[PDB]
This record gives sequence, C-alpha cells and structure tokens, in this order.
Amino acid sequence: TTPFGKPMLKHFCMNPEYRNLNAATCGSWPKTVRDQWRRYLDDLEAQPDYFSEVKQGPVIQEARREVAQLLHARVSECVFISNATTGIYTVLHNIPFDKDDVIITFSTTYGAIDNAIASMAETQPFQTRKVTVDLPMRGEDIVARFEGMVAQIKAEGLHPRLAVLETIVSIPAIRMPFESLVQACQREGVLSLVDGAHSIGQFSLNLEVLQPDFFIMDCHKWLFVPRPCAALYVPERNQHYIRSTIPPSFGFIPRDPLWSATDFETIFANVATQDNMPHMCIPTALKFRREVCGGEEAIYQYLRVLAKEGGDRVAAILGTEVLDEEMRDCGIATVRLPLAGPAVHYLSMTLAETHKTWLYLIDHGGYIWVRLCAQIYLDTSDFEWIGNVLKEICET
Amino acid sequence: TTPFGKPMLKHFCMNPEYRNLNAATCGSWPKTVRDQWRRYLDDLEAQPDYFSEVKQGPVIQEARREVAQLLHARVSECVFISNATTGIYTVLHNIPFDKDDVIITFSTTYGAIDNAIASMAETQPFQTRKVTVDLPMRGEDIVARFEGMVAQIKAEGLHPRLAVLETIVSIPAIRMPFESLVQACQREGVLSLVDGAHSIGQFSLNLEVLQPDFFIMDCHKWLFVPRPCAALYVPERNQHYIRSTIPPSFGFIPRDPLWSATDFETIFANVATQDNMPHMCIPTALKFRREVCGGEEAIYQYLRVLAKEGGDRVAAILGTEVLDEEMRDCGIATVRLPLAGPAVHYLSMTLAETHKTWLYLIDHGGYIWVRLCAQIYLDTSDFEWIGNVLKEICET
Ligand SMILES: *Cc1c(COP(=O)(O)O)cnc(C)c1O
Ligand SMILES: *Cc1c(COP(=O)(O)O)cnc(C)c1O
Repeated sequence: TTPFGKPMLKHFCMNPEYRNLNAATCGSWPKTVRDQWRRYLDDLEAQPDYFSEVKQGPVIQEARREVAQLLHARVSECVFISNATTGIYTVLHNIPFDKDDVIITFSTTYGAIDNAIASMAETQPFQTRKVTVDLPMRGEDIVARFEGMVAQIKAEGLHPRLAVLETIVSIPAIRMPFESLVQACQREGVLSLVDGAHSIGQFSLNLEVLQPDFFIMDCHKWLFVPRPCAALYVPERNQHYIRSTIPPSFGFIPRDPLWSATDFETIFANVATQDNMPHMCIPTALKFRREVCGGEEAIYQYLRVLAKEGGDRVAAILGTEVLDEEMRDCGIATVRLPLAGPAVHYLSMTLAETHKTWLYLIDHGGYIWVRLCAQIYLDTSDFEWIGNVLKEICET
Repeated sequence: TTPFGKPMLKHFCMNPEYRNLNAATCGSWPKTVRDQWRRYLDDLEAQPDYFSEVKQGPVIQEARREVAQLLHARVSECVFISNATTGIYTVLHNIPFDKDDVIITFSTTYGAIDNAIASMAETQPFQTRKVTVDLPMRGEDIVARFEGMVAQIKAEGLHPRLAVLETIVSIPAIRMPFESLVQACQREGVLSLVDGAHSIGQFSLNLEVLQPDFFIMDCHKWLFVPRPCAALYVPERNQHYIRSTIPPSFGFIPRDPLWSATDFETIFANVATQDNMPHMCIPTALKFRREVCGGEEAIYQYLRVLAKEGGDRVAAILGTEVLDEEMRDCGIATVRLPLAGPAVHYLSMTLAETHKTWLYLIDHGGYIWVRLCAQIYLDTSDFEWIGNVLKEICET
C-alpha cells in the first residue's frame, strides 16, 4: 500500500526531523502499534487483574503463534523472554558442563556472553576456546578455523560441547556464516547456541531447515515492537535441558501452588513479575507488515537493497570502505571512518544534540568504524545525508 | 491537602467503580505519575538515544537518592533491579557456598525463593534447613525456633551461613518479626537476606538501625509506581560479595568496552536492555506523597489504621477471624473465609467480572484465607463492602 522510504514516515511516531539510523537498539514501531500499546495500558488501568489474569493470556498465545510461523518452527518450541542476554544465559545456565567439556566462542561473540561464560567457569569446572576471527574474512574461512578448533579439541581428548554463534555481529556488524556453522556442529556433535539477536524481522529465517540447537532473537530490533522484547527457540529434541528460567520461579522442574501445555512451556509461563505489552504488539506489527509493507519478503529486500547502496555511498564520501569479505545480506552497513575518549565522545554529542540522529562506533585496526541501519522509512537520501555529515564531523 | 479515603479517588487513574483491594501486585499510581510516565514516553519517541544516553541517567540518580533517604541508608549502598525475585536471586547466586554451609529458610519463605535455593543445590554442595512456622504464632516464638535451629546446626558441626527473611509473608500475609531475626543473625554470624518485597512505602523503615545483610524491596507494591520496579540494599561491608548481575553483562568483575561511581554501582549500571521508566516515577510519586498525602508517616498510619479496623469488620460478617498472634502492623489484613479448583476458580471469576475487584486466596488449615490490602483511597466502607460481598459469595 504505502511505498517505502520517506512515504512511510507518516506511519511511524518519531520527530519529523529525527533521522533513525539506529532503529534496532530501542526499536521503531508504527502508529498502529503505539496505539494498540496504549490501548493495553487502559485495560490495565481500568481492570488490572482481569486484564492480567484473563485478557493477557490469549493474545500472548497468538503472538507466539505468528513468530513460530515466521521462523517455520512449531509453536511448542518457542517461548518468550525479556531480552536476548536473558535467553542466551538461560540456555547456558541450564546445561550441565563437565570438566572436560569445551565451550567454543569467537572473537565476534557478544561481550556479555563472554562475561556470562567467564562467570559460570568460576563455580563450574569446564573450559573454553576462542576461534580467532579478524574481519574482513570469507564465510568459508571462518568455518575453516571452526572445524580446525573442533578437531584440535578432540585431538586433546576434550569434548567439544557447545558453540556460541550469532547471526549478526553486534559491532562491527556483519552477517556471519551461521547456517554453515550450525551444519559443522551437527556432524561433530557440538551444540549450536545461536545468538540471533539481529534476525527476525530483518531477513527471512527458516528454523525448520536450519535446525539450530538453540535460537535467541530480539523482536524489538527488526519486528516493529518496543524494547525489551525477545523470544527463545529450542527444538523439542533439546527442551529437556531447560528446567528453569533465569531468575528461577514457580515453573521450576527438579531433576527427579494452589493459586495457579508442556513442562517446557510452563517453565516460561510461571515466572516473576513482567511487563508483557511489547510481546502483545506482535500481532499488530505483523499485520502492519503484511498489509502496509506488502509482506515480510517485501520488507527484507528493501532493507538489504537500501543497506547495500546507501553504505557504499557513505564509504566513498568519507574515502573509506564498508566492511565486507554475502556478509552484507543484512539491512546493516558498517562503514569505516577516516580516523586512526573525548573525541569519540564529542562525535556522538553532535549526533544526538546537533543532527538529532545517532550512530555507534567501535575501536578496530588503525581506524574507527560506524554502524548504519536501514529501515523502510529511510531513503538512500538519508544515508547520503549522514555520509556528508560524518565526513565533516570526522574532519572537524 | 486532600483528606484520605474516597476523597483521594480523584488523584488516581482507575475505573470509578473499580475497587482495588490488591494494589500491591501491579501497583497503583496517581495522575501525576501516569502523566510524567507518559511524558517520558514522548521524550523516548522524540529522541530515543539522547533520552536513553543523557536524559535518563540523572533522574535515576535522583530516584536512588530519595529511596536511600527513605530507608535511612547511603545512596552508594542502594541499586535498582527489575523485580524482587531478581534481587534475592542475584544475592544468592553471588555467594560462594561450601558443602558445610547451611541456608536457613522458613515455611513462610516465598516459593520462588525455595525454588531458587533448590536449583543452586544441584550444582553446588551446600544444604538447607526449614524452620517450621505455622501461624498464628508469636513474634518471639518464631525467633525461638530460629535460634533453636542455629544452635542445632552448630551442634552438628555445620556452619549457619545465610538466613532468608521477609518483612511481609506473601500469603498468608503478616508482618514477621524481622528486626528480631536480623539481630539473632548478628550475634550468631549468620547472614540476613531480607525479602522485604512488601516494605518501602507501607511502613517506616530505617536500615541504619536495622543493619540488614541484604535488603530487597518492590517499590511497585506500596510506593505508588507501576510494575515492575524494585531496589536492592547491600551495606558497604557486604558489597564485595556481589560481582555480577543476573543475567551477567558488562559490569562483571572477575575474582582477579570503548563505547562506555564504585565497582558495585557499575555492576548494576552496565546491564542488558531495560525499561527504566517505573524507576523514573519515584520522584513524582514521593512528591505526591509529601505534598498531597501529608508526608510518609501520614500515609503509613492510615494504612495501618484502615487495615486494623477494616479487616476485623470483614472477619465478623463472615463469622471467622483475621490471622494474628504486632503482626498486623501492616496495611494488609488476611481474613479467613468460612470454607473448609473450580470453586476457588469460580470465586475469583466473580470478583474480576462481577464485582470488578480482586482478591487472593490460599490453602491453609481446614479453611481458605484471603488477603486484603489497604490504600489511601479506600475507606472502611470499601472493606465493609467487600466483607458482605465475600459472605454471600462464600455461601453461594
Ligand atoms: C542486541 C544484542 C544482544 C543483546 O540484546 P539485549 O536486549 O541487550 O539482551 C546480544 N548479542 C548481540 C550480537 C546483539 O546484537
Ligand atoms: C511480591 C513478592 C515477591 C516477588 O515479587 P516479584 O516482583 O514477583 O519478583 C517475593 N516474595 C514476596 C514475599 C513477595 O511478596
């Protein structure tokens, strides 16, 4: 119905000047989602407990159902969590790790995940190995060091237990060869934890063909919902591992109340207090996306096509290059700044205050890179806007 | 300014018919809080990242400061958490437990806490003892079995490490002798984890004289803020125990990033994604309470006085009794129903649907009890309202 680009600006709820090149961090939802979001506040403020106890349940069961469809997965294999870090941790914590089990990560693994792994190792006797990845690299050359690491670990007599993988690197943002890495884990006997925080709502995803051991995603990053909102995919063949949430609560299951579906689903049903309304905007966001956006695929292809061109443009104006070896099969472009605390500081100051947009930077190799994010309301003009901005900002 | 009772109905945002005898579960906040809450949504929707990165910090530093004042505690000893269960767990998880350490709980300890303790014991070699408490009991008779348990445990050659205590029992709701129990832990060398989920905003609290080893509270239960909102008190003499949040994240601290106050405070500063707006309504709720409610004490005394009389009234109409041995020094009354799944079900059906109010019940000894909660907008009439309702509901 509405052609994408700036013609979609009227469907959303931002300052007309505000340029959102960073939608995934907090989210970006349409009018019909903020409306229905606000429609759920009233029903909470008009009858708190009847909303809570009766009117909340079924809409959540609906939202699960659509997400399970959007992943080509079974609704019984999908549960809702507060944020990604909770889900990944929830999986890690429930796994009984021996002293000979090895957890494999990469130099692209999210820092919070490394910390989570660092912490468990204090009271648990396992160990870890970090597959060195220094982008730009090729998709098969990553899988090369992976099976190189797994074969060494089996040669040392240890047991490659679990491998942490991500769809998109947080920053520097690329699409990792995660399908290939899931496969290598299948043949070797390694469990594949997939941190797909940037995944659903950005590019097509078929968990039925992928068959990932565990799949985490942040709906609030690309599914047009407010933060925090996530979901956890575990296939039935692995639902036995997860016996409790993090933190634990009433759905706990021991290895052997009256005021109160499979055991796995109730674990994530009887949990401490939660705001569920972001999850209850999944239907209205996925209806917007079928009726206004012309279906999921329509959205994905724009996000990929805006990201390709727009990123190459900004690269030129600055005089640098967009990280690449497709690792750019994503609505994200990570562009290098011509720059080899305060400065880094000041740069961001200008964005939020002066150019009411915002970008993320990172320390790499003799240069600082930035993360640009596409979305159906931006246009190639907007990315050329930021490009020229950044060049002057850079130089100043 | 406004006299309490139904004259305070105009300051809040509920259905005019709706009777809220259960405010603590979800919360009950005034107009000036929902307003300012909504004022923070716009600033998030107008400039997401500048709100997030600049405009969010100081108001949180303010909210901490008032809560630290309201507890007579230092602002450096107080951090914000998402809900209670997170905080209690966060404390439990960080404590290194030996195989000879004993965790002491009671038959009043929250079920989710028991589950949390059950779970850690699977991968950790400690053990536990449960002090049997069958209310109605006297305050000193609880402390009697407590030191009876601690002396036995030291007689068995084990080390009484930690003791889980609560200000208010979740249900059946009473005020436990927690001051006395904190003291007994001081002399014996036992750590006092206080689940004070029902505490702040309901009765005065001086952590400086109490000196609890760890103190958890749910602000959304009695401080006029929306759920979920909590806070964690740890005195400096124990801040060394807590090295990470649950789930872990960037503030982690090992026993030995660039896009980024004591170490304890940063742990709870660098955490995964969060909605902070309930915490940012602490100033506007505590201003309402000093200017409209006539100060904290004014609020407490009503809540205690409404709860005393109102509960005794409902007790009579039914023909039963309010649980008691002051254990009722709280704005909560737990009344026995003349009743010795579906029925229990149906009872609640009627409340939310028919009498658009809501109450909690529980299985006890030959009888089912209910939890009634006072608040500055209810009146003794409202509790006499529910009393007669309940009697007929009961009989039917
Ligand atoms: C966004 C993100 C996370 C965590 O998301 P939270 O909502 O902050 O838990 C983890 N890993 C990656 C790669 C991410 O991009
Ligand atoms: C309310 C309550 C809790 C937990 O509160 P959440 O916000 O659900 O974590 C724990 N213990 C007691 C006694 C409570 O009353």
